[PDB]
Amino acid sequence: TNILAGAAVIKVLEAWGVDHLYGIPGGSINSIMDALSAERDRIHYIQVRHEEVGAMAAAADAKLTGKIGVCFGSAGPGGTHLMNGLYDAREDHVPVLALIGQFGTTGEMNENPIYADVADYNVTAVNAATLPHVIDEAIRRAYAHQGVAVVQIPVDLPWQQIPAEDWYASAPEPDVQAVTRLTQTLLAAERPLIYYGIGARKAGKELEQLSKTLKIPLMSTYPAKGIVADRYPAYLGSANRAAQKPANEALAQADVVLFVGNNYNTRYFLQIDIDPAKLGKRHKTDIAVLADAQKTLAAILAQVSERESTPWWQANLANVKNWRAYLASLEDKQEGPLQAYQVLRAVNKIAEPDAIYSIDVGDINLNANRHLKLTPSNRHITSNLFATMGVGIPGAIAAKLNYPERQVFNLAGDGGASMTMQDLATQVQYHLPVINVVFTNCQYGFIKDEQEDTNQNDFIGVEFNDIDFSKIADGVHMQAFRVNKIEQLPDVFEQAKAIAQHEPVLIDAVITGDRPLPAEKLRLDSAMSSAADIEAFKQRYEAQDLQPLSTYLKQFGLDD
Amino acid sequence: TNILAGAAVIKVLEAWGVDHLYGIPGGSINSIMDALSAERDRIHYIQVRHEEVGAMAAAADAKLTGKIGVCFGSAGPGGTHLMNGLYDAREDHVPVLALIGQFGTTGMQEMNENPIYADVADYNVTAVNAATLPHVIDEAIRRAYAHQGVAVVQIPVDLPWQQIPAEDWYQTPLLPEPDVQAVTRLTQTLLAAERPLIYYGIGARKAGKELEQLSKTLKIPLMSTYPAKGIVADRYPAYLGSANRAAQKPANEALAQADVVLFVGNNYPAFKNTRYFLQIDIDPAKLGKRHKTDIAVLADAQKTLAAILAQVSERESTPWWQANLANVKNWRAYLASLEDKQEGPLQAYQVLRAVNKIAEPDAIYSIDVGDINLNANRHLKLTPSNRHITSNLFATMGVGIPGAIAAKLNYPERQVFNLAGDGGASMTMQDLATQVQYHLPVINVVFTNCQYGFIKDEQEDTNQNDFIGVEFNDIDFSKIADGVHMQAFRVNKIEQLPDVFEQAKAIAQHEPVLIDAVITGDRPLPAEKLRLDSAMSSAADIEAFKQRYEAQDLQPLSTYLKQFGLDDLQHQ
Amino acid sequence: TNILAGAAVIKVLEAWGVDHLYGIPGGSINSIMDALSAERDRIHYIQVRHEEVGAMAAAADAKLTGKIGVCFGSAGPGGTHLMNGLYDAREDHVPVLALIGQFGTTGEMNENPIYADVADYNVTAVNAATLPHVIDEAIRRAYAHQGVAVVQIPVDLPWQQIPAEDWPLLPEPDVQAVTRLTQTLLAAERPLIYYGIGARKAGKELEQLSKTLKIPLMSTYPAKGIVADRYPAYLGSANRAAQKPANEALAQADVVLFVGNNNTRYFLQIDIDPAKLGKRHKTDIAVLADAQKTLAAILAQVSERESTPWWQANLANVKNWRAYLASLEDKQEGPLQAYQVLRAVNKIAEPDAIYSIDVGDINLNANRHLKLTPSNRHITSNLFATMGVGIPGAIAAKLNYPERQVFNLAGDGGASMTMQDLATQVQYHLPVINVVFTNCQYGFIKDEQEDTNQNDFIGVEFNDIDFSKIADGVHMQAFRVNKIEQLPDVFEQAKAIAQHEPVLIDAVITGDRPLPAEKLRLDSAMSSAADIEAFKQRYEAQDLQPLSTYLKQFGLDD
Ligand SMILES: Cc1ncc(C[n+]2csc(CCOP(=O)(O)OP(=O)(O)O)c2C)c(N)n1
Ligand SMILES: Cc1ncc(C[n+]2csc(CCOP(=O)(O)OP(=O)(O)O)c2C)c(N)n1
Ligand SMILES: Cc1ncc(C[n+]2csc(CCOP(=O)(O)OP(=O)(O)O)c2C)c(N)n1
Ligand SMILES: [Mg+2]
Ligand SMILES: [Mg+2]
Ligand SMILES: [Mg+2]
Ligand code: NA
Ligand code: NA
Repeated sequence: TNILAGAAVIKVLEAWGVDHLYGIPGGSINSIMDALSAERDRIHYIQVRHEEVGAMAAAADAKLTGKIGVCFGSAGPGGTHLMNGLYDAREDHVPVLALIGQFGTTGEMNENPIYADVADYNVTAVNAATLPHVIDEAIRRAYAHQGVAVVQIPVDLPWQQIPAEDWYASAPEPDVQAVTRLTQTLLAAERPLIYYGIGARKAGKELEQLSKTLKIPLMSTYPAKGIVADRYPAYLGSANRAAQKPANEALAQADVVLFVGNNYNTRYFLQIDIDPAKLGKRHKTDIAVLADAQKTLAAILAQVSERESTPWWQANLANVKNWRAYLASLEDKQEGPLQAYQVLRAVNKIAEPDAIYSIDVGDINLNANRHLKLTPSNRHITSNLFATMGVGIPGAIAAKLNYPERQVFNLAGDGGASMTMQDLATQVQYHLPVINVVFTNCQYGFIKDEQEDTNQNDFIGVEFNDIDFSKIADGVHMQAFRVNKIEQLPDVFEQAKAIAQHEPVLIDAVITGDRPLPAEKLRLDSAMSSAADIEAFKQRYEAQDLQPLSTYLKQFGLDD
Repeated sequence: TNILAGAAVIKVLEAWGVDHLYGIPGGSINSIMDALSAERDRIHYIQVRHEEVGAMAAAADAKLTGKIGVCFGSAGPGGTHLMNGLYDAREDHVPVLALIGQFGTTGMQEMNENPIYADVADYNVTAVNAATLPHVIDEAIRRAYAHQGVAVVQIPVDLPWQQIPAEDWYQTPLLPEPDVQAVTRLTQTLLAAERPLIYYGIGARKAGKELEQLSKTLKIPLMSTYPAKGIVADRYPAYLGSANRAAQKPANEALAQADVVLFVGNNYPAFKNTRYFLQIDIDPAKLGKRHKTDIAVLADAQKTLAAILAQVSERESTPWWQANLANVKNWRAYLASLEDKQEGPLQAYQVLRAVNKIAEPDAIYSIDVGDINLNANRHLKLTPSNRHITSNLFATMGVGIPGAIAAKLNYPERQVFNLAGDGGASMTMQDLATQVQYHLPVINVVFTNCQYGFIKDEQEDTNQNDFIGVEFNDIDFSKIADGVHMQAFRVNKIEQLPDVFEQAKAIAQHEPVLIDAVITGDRPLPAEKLRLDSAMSSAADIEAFKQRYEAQDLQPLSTYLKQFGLDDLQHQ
Repeated sequence: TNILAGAAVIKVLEAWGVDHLYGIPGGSINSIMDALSAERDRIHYIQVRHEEVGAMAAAADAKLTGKIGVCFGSAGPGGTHLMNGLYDAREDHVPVLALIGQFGTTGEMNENPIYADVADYNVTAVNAATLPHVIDEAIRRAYAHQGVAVVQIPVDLPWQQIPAEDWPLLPEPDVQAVTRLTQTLLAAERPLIYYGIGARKAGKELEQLSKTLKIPLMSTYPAKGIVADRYPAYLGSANRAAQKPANEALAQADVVLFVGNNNTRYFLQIDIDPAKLGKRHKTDIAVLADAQKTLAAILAQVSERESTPWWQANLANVKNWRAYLASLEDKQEGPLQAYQVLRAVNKIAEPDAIYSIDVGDINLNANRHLKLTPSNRHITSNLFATMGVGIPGAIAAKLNYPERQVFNLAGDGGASMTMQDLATQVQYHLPVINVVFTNCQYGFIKDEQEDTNQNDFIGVEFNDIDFSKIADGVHMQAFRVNKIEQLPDVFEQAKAIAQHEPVLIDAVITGDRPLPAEKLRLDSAMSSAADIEAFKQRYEAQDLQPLSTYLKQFGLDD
């Protein structure tokens, strides 16, 4: 028996469990549209307002669920609009299929070169009969390479009849010597760190147990926030840069670092990874164990005993408390000019235990990293390695489509919200009760801070005219609020919390131009800087009560 | 002696007369920003809210002035946001320079960026050395002009902050006359034709006078490509419009009837009854191109048309001439009947009449992509004093706003419109803020049908199942404008138009304004699928057609041919 | 009414005047082969032994005639073998069409990204009916961009019946600017005319203008022969096949006129392409017009000037240089060197001879020793500078000009790379005279390593390959000579074999370094006394004078 080549493509997608896909129709892709139309019962098509949002939401689908994301764009400008979302997925290593329209084989640009760089698989379908098989292979290449597969489909092909009976959709324990050699080196260290990334997703319980047992402080990569609960008193934050003070400071001091599902004064580097091509990378590393994170951590645990509090442990616990109190003093202001810190507190107050956070790119990464309180039941996404602005809105859309029953925030700077603002209309249209929080500083704040640090001449391109996002949201028929004072927060967030039981809501938070404390440029220690520099720093960042790790090392007898 | 490499880069730009440039800063491009900062008296940096608008605006600059446009974007996602503006430049064949940030040659997303631009660019290099950086920029610019396309330079951020010797760093063809025997052959074929057409594209942009003189002397009807609208004034009675699919009825119908077609600065973007193809073009690669071409002349359009003119004199009306004239009058009367409605549900047609009404004689129109191309092609009344831009060959939506920014920056003393559908306006809406920020008095008109109307009509013609992706929720663009602090109006009835457009006219003496026209889901008459030939299509289809398009009084070309004693393509 | 798509393709090629094309068949291109088979009397298919040679030969076709060269390769490995020839065509700016086989649309490497960088037009045909259109457009884009067009052809489409019946301006000179240019030129104290191949058609005028105004001539390497080499005021080329007199003169010049090209006060330039106007140094006067018309127009508004000291110093430098060159060429006995071999080539060369020249020391040596006139042609890989082009250049030369004498001058390194296609000259009866200069080195790279490297030589001295035995292998008459005295009889024999069949001479030469015109040790006011004498000894340069000697001798400073 026969079938339209288009209808078979859609069946290939359903066979792989694709629940929703994103795009904007064009004549060059209307035969795929026709097939999607017949299947609206079985697959959910989300019409976006800019195809980049579709490509970003697809990456975000795959970041959230591990399942391939699917987007499409019309020939020429529809497909090229996909680029920021497709690079995002290439660089964060998530599977995404993109379909691109193309004029019919009989019925004039060469599209294939356009996708050669971003895609791990990039083919133009030549024949209706193999069209479904090409889609099937694209999907398995995407999964195989954890990246982008691109298929360009000449528009006549999906309208051709083909046979149905012919197509298909084709849908270990660690080394016990090494584990001991690893444990021993870890045991002997004076300043041990356990430093994990998303490779340790399944291993949060073990990480926390090992940390408290052996009195060893924990730090994560930025995407690894929430794998171990933030409130855990020996969790230092992340290093590198949405960087938190305690992690940045301890790293300089450690003598042995255990890298768990990661790959970033240290004499020994210890490493656990599932992938051998990852065992060496940043500096000559001394013990590399090839194995699963959860198991190797359980194998360490099964052969160690509770040590008692060491100096290192106690200086770190003290630094963490001091940092946390600093953050709390920012959060706890009750009245006055609104700043990012209180908006994040108010977010914390309304957040449910399993909230999902879609985070844009800018000061929000730094601020969310420090103020959000996450646990293993939270999820948070962003564009990590490509770091494209604009992903807050699309990430929130995907989150809500995958998890209709969970609370979803979109946290975004105004520069980033502006880039994908139109797709606020997409939340209204598809009834996705996202809570959007726009941090309005009228600046590219992250880049102003960078220019402050490097440029000789005046600021340029980093301060701009205000956009009132509560009117933008009104424009797309979404309820919204604009606040500019701390004391407005409680009531506005309660309203948002309730509106989002049924419909999207936006809060436009007009915040000050205050720079968030920079963890790599501390001026806290009387040794390394002037008394006046320290006074200016403390004034600027309201950090009068913040102490350097210097202070706590000495309080416990350790050298700096 | 001694300058920073970044400062030398900006001096290159100034030397080539770059007045303004677009982009969004990032750490990977903060050293070029620093150098822009020092030169802010001599070059105007325009901060846009999405880098695609900067690249689209750059293409639009080059379209309007022939001067290279300049945009930039930070490493990674800033530069990739440029793609739609760059492909638009490439496909419309206008020079654009894009500068891409990259991390410094010291700490060097550690992406290889160079392969990203290999397909769009005619010149695509990573600067390796501070001292040759200015030469690289200068070569990039030369190559963009040479190829009339995109040049891309990736610039490691440490380089513009390096000192270099100031002591090291750093044209228009007048053409020969046409071959006279070849022009005579061409003139004789043209004169002998019973049904001749002159079909010109933007290659004929300097030849509007000759085109119109030749047309009236010899009683030969004119049609144009869509971009060539306005080279001859629309009001000229023998201008048939364009053929293709912003297509106008008279041009479309005449193509099928013609025995001889003269392509001038064109090369066809279908004829069947055409015995001879005549072509005048400046590029020998273009001579030929479709389905065998008969006489081909390598020369400038203006000189060649003046040569032809010099060797002919006035002919009397021909039946062909009077038939096309009558067909044009009938088409125009149909369009005016749509425009002249005074009350009722707003349609695009009355919106454009209201634009015509407030427009200055030298107004510039930035036009987006969708039903607006078809409608503005039919309703706008342009002359050689106007300019219009759109994305012609790449046909990317979103260019209305960026083009109007570029237009107002090049010509601050000229009235500038942005005509955009709601789908296209949505894609670059954030950059309404930029017209506000830079005080650019654009008149924005959004055509709100809550549809991808162009695509709906395509699904209507081809799809077996129900519409999908083509009807969507409203966005109120007057509130979007209020969001960015721009005065604005929403209108949904014909009778609201005069007063709203007059306030807009006046507001735009000082500041941007936006009008959000809520319009019906009516489908504009498809000039490519007429059902009027009381012979060629059932009596049922004809009645259905005339009713849907309010085309009760429209006659097919066949009627006017018959009136003047000429056969059709129904008689073979 | 109907035609096979493949036949239509071959008809497009014929319609465009394509006489011959090169390639190696495979199943992925067997339908185009089938169509070539049916047309053997209207288009000549040359089967090569390595596809790179077919691409390089295609490039040489276009350099010699200005008409598009055509090559093809089978899917995957046959097409990728083309690359050195496609890049040669891209960089030397000549139109070449390349057809690549591909698995059938219905019947799976993605081949299109392979050609993206080399090609100005790079398309997969998707449909039998438009195929002839695709080929025609490819040819037009190749000509338009003076570069490579690539078409991938699914092997099923050429076997499909399709309807048979559905298949530049030079600017002239702005006469104020020509007067302006003439003036700065005339005002000049140490003027030079520096031309490249853009002055192809203007050799007469360049020479008249030089004799009239007493201005010395310089060329780019590829412009050698545009003005007879005998002309006593031709200084040679500057850069790196460079000859001493041009090298020295340029450093002393105050005005330089650049004609069809791309201490100095003014840069004058004539060129046909606006993008070229100012491309090297900073220029005062730039003329956008045709090289020949412009030089004719300059000639009209000028009059016979008299001998000058700059004129006389250059003439005398040129005489000294040519006497040094002649002295190497005139050795009569002893260990053979390249100099005597080139002399021996000069002595049997006919006046309208074509030289295909490979890459290495040979470009330098032949630039100095060959005596060319406007009646000669010479081709090589100029900008890409790929080794191996000697053999395929000669094949293409003899195929375009069966009635003219054709030399292939190659080093051993470069001849090794395409040696297999000596079999192609035999097979197609193409009477090339091949001369292989055997130093058992990558001589040019050894010299560079001498200049730059701290450690010993590496990779630049290798074992001997006897090329007369190689030629004997593919059934071509050949000789090996290693002494100066052997040349006359061998070259006279070679000369006469080449009236009928290809022949090869394997000239075993010394490892002597040819004089480096950029590393001269001849100025006592500049180089050490032990240096200068060492230099002279090594290069047999005892009679050679720096230009400064001659500047002293006629009044001029530095
Ligand atoms: C598309 C894109 N352009 C530029 C950048 C470089 N960039 C990084 S952070 C940033 C500023 C973000 O500004 P905003 O969203 O307002 O956040 P803020 O720092 O002000 O909170 C920029 C422009 C990027 N990552 N993506
Ligand atoms: C970026 C992009 N995506 C898709 C297309 C295909 N396309 C052409 S017209 C059109 C619809 C335009 O709709 P709108 O702007 O609302 O104008 P309308 O036809 O409804 O007046 C689309 C989606 C395109 N050209 N560019
Ligand atoms: C395919 C290729 N590989 C390497 C080079 C670099 N190269 C330039 S000259 C040269 C030496 C050529 O040696 P040979 O043919 O023996 O000539 P010789 O200098 O010894 O006369 C080399 C290796 C090149 N141009 N092409
Ligand atoms: Mg901001
Ligand atoms: Mg619309
Ligand atoms: Mg050698
Ligand atoms: Na946008
Ligand atoms: Na070989």
